[PDB]
Amino acid sequence: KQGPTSVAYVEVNNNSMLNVGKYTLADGGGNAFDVAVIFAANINYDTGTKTAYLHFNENVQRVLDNAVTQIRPLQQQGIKVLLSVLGNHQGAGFANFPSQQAASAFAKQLSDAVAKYGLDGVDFNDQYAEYGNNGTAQPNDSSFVHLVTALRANMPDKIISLYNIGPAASRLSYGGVDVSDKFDYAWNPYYGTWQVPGIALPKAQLSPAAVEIGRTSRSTVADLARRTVDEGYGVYLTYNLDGGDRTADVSAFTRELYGSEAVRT
Repeated sequence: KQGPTSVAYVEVNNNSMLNVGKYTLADGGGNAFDVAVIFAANINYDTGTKTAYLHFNENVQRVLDNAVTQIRPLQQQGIKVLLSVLGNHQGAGFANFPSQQAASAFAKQLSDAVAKYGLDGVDFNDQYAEYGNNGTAQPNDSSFVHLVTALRANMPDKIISLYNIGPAASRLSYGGVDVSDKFDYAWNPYYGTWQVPGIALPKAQLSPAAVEIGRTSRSTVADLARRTVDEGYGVYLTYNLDGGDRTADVSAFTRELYGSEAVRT
């Protein structure tokens, strides 16, 4: 098929990753979803060592431990799988590292995770960090740049994206480096709306539309998908695909982006 790249966030905790691959286009043209994102790992803080670390809840860990059965089937059919990282009420956040060296240590935990679990990239979602907690600093200018710069250096052939939200999103330049061009995609964080991300990426790699499967209206889902193509954008963010028969929500958007309706297994 041909059109904008559609993404699906899956809440590992309650929902199967495997559900993304159950949707294909009726025109015999391909997966309805191109990117699948594991929601989500976290940025935690160790107050004794004053060091943030990449935290995985047991349920997210389990998906990763069983990557062979839970993630491999999607990559087999061509769906790229990213791991998303969210703040976790612990002060430490992406725009919070006190030194290049500290951000790069977290960058390393990120690259190594993608490497070990054979993922295709990382996604940054700067929400719920609660900067200030645990004696942490408020957002600084350099922090996010350091982290992205280093992660990008770590995995040059992998995907790095972000939700256009939180402190980090407005802190993309520090020193001679603007890290916008190191991201593959950027998306609107408000499901049910159209908000063009104000970051320096081609329209082909920006998703102004963000929808929640099962919460967003099917007319809104159709409308944001029609507007994505009409405005010349190349990404369509979808969120919270579950295990129920969602063929119509999916067709609602596939017919606008791809000119085809979708069929689920």
